[PDB]
Amino acid sequence: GKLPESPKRAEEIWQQSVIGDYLARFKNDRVKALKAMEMTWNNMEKKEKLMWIKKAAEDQKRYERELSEMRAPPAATNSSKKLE
Repeated sequence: GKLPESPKRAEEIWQQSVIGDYLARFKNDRVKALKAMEMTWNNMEKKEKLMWIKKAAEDQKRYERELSEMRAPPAATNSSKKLE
């Protein structure tokens, strides 16, 4: 990959997903923005929280490929085979 951003499953997919509109409403609502997201997150129980995990956890797979670049000893000489 290149650069591992490393999501956060729940707080990641969702926060970045909502915080944008929450921070927008008051142009820096973060204080109340990040909260509206936090409370509403637990207010939904396993429904939101958990499932939010996989959203960014499923996305976290995209980040894994980042560091992965360095964690591929047999993927940069043997699998790539520098030969035509």
